[PDB]
Amino acid sequence: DPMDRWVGKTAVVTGASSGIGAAICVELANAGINVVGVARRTGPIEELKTQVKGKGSITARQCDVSSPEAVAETFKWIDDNLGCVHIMVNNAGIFTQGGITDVGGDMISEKDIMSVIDINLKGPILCSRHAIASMTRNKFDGHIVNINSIAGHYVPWSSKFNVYASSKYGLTGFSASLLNELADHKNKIKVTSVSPGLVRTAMTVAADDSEMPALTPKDVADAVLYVISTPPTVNINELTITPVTERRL
Amino acid sequence: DPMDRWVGKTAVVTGASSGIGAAICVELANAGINVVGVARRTGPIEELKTQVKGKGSITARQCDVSSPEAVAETFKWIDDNLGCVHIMVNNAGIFTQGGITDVGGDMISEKDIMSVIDINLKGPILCSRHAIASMTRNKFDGHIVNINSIAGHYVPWSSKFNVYASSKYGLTGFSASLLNELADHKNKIKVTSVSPGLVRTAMTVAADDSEMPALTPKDVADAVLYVISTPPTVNINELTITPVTERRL
Amino acid sequence: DPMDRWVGKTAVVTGASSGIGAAICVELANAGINVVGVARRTGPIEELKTQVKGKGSITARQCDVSSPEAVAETFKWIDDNLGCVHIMVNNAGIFTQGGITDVGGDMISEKDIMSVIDINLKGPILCSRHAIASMTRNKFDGHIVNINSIAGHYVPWSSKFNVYASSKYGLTGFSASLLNELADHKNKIKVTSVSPGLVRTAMTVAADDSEMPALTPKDVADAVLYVISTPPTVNINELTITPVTERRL
Amino acid sequence: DPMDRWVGKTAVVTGASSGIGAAICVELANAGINVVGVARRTGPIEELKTQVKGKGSITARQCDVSSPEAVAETFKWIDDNLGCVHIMVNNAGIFTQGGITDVGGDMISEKDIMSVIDINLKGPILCSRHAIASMTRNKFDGHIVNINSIAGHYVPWSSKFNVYASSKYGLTGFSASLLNELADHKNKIKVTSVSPGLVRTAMTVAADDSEMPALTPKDVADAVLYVISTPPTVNINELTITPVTERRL
Ligand SMILES: NC(=O)c1ccc[n+]([C@@H]2O[C@H](COP(=O)([O-])OP(=O)(O)OC[C@H]3O[C@@H](n4cnc5c(N)ncnc54)[C@H](OP(=O)(O)O)[C@@H]3O)[C@@H](O)[C@H]2O)c1
Ligand SMILES: NC(=O)c1ccc[n+]([C@@H]2O[C@H](COP(=O)([O-])OP(=O)(O)OC[C@H]3O[C@@H](n4cnc5c(N)ncnc54)[C@H](OP(=O)(O)O)[C@@H]3O)[C@@H](O)[C@H]2O)c1
Ligand SMILES: NC(=O)c1ccc[n+]([C@@H]2O[C@H](COP(=O)([O-])OP(=O)(O)OC[C@H]3O[C@@H](n4cnc5c(N)ncnc54)[C@H](OP(=O)(O)O)[C@@H]3O)[C@@H](O)[C@H]2O)c1
Ligand SMILES: NC(=O)c1ccc[n+]([C@@H]2O[C@H](COP(=O)([O-])OP(=O)(O)OC[C@H]3O[C@@H](n4cnc5c(N)ncnc54)[C@H](OP(=O)(O)O)[C@@H]3O)[C@@H](O)[C@H]2O)c1
Ligand code: NA
Ligand code: NA
Ligand code: NA
Ligand code: NA
Repeated sequence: DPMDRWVGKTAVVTGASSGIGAAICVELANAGINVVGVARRTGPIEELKTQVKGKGSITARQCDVSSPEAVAETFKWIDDNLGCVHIMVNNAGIFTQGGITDVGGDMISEKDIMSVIDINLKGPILCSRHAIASMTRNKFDGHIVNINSIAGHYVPWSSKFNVYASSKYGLTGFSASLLNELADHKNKIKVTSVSPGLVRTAMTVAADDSEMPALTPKDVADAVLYVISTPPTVNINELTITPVTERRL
Repeated sequence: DPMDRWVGKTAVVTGASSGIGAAICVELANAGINVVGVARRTGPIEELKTQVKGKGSITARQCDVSSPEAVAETFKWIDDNLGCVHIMVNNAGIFTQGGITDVGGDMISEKDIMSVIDINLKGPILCSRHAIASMTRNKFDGHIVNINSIAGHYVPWSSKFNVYASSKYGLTGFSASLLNELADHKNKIKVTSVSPGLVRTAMTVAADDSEMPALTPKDVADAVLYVISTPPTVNINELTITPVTERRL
Repeated sequence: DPMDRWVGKTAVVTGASSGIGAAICVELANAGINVVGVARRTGPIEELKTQVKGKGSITARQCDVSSPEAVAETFKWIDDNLGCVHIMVNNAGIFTQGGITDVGGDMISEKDIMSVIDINLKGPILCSRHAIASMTRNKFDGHIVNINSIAGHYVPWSSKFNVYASSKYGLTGFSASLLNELADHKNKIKVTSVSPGLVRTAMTVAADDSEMPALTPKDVADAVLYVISTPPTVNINELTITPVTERRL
Repeated sequence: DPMDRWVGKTAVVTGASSGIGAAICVELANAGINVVGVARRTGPIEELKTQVKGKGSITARQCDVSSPEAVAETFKWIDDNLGCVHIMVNNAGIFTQGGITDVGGDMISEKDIMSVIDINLKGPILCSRHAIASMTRNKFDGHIVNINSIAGHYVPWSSKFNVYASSKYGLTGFSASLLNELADHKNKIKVTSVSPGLVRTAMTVAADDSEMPALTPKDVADAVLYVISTPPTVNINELTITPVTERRL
């Protein structure tokens, strides 16, 4: 069974309290992995424990991935308590509807526009550096999965998207340059960008979304479990997953 | 079991006589699908029948996918003999090492340079049109899988690549515009681009490739079976699969 | 004056009878270049001669760029009559509104769908090979300009676009691989992709286009003259030019 | 003369003390524009004044574009002293050679890896928001030019590039989403991404670069003056400029 090498290993999943990240934590735990689920608000993560049917576990830890200090505190706690990080899932992300500028009367705040870059692009850079330092310390070839977006690969028509696409284009380039760097030094850690179209979560992408095709969080988690299950010599660089009949925004 | 809806259905796989396409035909047949494997030379396809362990089958038919007449003859035979096409796998493709021009003393022939476009880009356009006409005639939402390349998404450094990358950039755009068109008319047929890095097959990509990481044909077929297995409401638009430590050419 | 090195040289411009190509021929001739304008119908090209104010000229020749034989006959006539090709402008192209398939009741003919690939992608491959063979025979570092499209860089939402975007994605990859090949062999011929948004020409992109921002043919020709004017050591790989306030289709 | 509408207007150019930005400031001033050149170290900007031959001017101001407070102080000084910002050139940027991780023994510091995102991506977001607020306050349709990179459009092979490509992919997406937003609200401000290959400046891209083709700073400034010169109804969305025979890293 391809998930056997992962039973009993440790996965860190950012954005674990809601949405895609909450579904990844349950599917990993059901596969026998010990998950450390992190978010700024941990109450909902604690509650996922009642859905674990398999032999893995879910542990909640508080962390704002935009803050280098908070990320270092979480990785130090993991190292002290669980040991090696075997899987890193950079799933936390935000989206604020409105404009870069006020030409449409919907400019987002400067705090929000900076936050979208810090969480969606800086967050995965900082977490990937801590995860890989743990993996290489432990002589272990693990797997980094970055939850990207179709908007990391095309420019949305909607003018509500501000710098969200910019952050995900950032993450496309980051993901590829990280895998490039590992490969150039003959290191066997895997990196995958998983890019969803619309998913029903707590992220409001379109307020008027009730009639639009939308994936479930489990559909995305299912795709993440497939890419972790692939053999140690096989990378899935990119897996773009969208609901059928989607019309991108 | 997610492959249950596919048992007993018909898949057409171009480039079935060798490489990735031969591995797709065996993995589909082992999953209970009746495969029609096509290539310009059918002897090796006939031989794959001895590897079928499951309840599906493999039938060889001769076809040059660059020829509209040959493609129409094969689709007419399928319609007359097996009925609806449920899965279409556009896997046939070629690569000729050398240049567009003679500036390096390795210009490829005009026949070869035209052939690479006709097989790798026209072939999937013609086969997808026949497959979708069959699916919609039969009121069936099937799945089109196009075997692309990492070189459909970046420009190779090697000057041996001529218009191969152009043909695969063509196929990236084709694949996305086809799924766009189906979605815009609320049609639920799925389309996937699967983009491999180096795979050990009969295609000579690099003559000096013995030390390079390379996927096996089964690794690619495994990824094709995963995308066909996904639920009817879930598209995998793109699945890029590469051997670990690959340094793209 | 940066256009001085070009006065008295020979430019070949495909699609010269209408639209962007007719405007390129007049702007080149006004700059002192001797233009050979080609299209399937030459009457309108003959008429551009009355607009030449400068010291260059415009000569009409009949050629269907999708046909290897017609392209070879035109290049042989040029070689026999004018000598070296110094500038090649691959501007001819077509667009047929409607679908790859009939799911929307607007499927384009198989002849048309094959023609779009043959003219828009094969045509520039064949012309570039003849132009570069002429340049290198003559020990001259000339300039290849390919008229691409914004749709060579993103997938249109409109389902009227069929394989047009595929052909222009093809041309993006072709253009880059050609410049890659020249550079890898230390050859100094320049290659530029010029990618327009909507331009008012004889190509019907949107039937309901009267209120949409649209470039004029001269705006595009102006950009082509800028890229030819750049110094021999400076490449403009890509110049994307769009009317202000455009909303891509 | 197409630069007439710009004589006497105000341009802000970040990264003015060296390299491409210093060359842009002199070429703009020679065209009659009043330039405000900004960088963290202003001494070299003061010195460019002796190269102004035309009727424009160069004024030095200190600003770290990664700091929202420093950017707001500079824009407030400009508003108080010169008035409307007519042209914004986001040219400041950094590159630190080495890795995201330490797998190759060349990991860059966490301060540096965060700085590359803050300067190269946050900087242009903050400056563009202040510039556009000034333009729209003044009812003026100006021009935003972002100095990107070929590495904002492909993933470098070199493992010395860390998150530099990520930052420039960020800037590609930012630039396009900004122009998207302006167009969607029928605003006529122009946005251009100018993407150079190697340029000889104070940025060390390759330590062993003496034999590589390299643009001069003036070549890039020349391309920036061309895109500002284009008519008010014509956008140059992207202008990629590279030295001839370049082999991208
Ligand atoms: N249609 C879609 O929903 C869609 C489409 C494609 C891609 N995505 C991507 O999917 C990923 C998951 O989002 P989702 O759709 O599941 O949205 P969601 O339901 O809002 O979940 C976002 C999760 O991230 C956490 N988070 C946000 N900022 C954080 C930070 N600074 N530090 C730590 N945790 C943080 C949130 O919890 P806290 O607020 O408590 O910290 C929450 O757990 C994101 O990267 C998103 O861009 C979503
Ligand atoms: N490293 C790699 O091998 C690699 C990497 C990424 C992508 N790919 C893609 O993988 C696909 C499969 O190629 P492969 O690597 O498995 O190579 P392969 O072993 O050479 O197989 C190519 C198959 O296509 C058939 N074929 C070629 N031209 C055809 C035509 N005109 N009509 C019908 N069949 C045709 C060949 O048989 P006949 O000659 O008998 O017709 C053979 O069955 C291609 O699209 C290729 O571009 C391969
Ligand atoms: N909005 C736009 O118009 C737009 C946008 C972006 C890109 N483009 C690109 O701009 C280029 C020029 O088109 P246009 O807009 O100027 O359209 P146009 O007015 O229709 O001109 C097309 C020209 O190409 C010629 N042509 C077509 N097929 C040919 C072939 N097989 N052999 C030789 N000549 C051929 C046509 O003449 P014959 O029919 O007599 O041969 C005509 O001279 C095309 O590559 C197009 O894709 C146009
Ligand atoms: N091969 C190349 O050189 C090349 C290739 C393509 C793209 N680019 C892009 O070209 C642009 C210009 O760089 P260059 O090559 O001319 O390099 P350069 O000679 O090092 O100039 C960089 C300029 O940016 C300023 N700067 C850096 N960080 C800043 C910050 N936080 N705040 C304000 N100013 C800042 C620097 O001055 P201070 O340190 O005093 O602040 C200097 O004036 C960059 O965006 C770069 O990515 C360069
Ligand atoms: Na991977
Ligand atoms: Na799909
Ligand atoms: Na060029
Ligand atoms: Na512009």
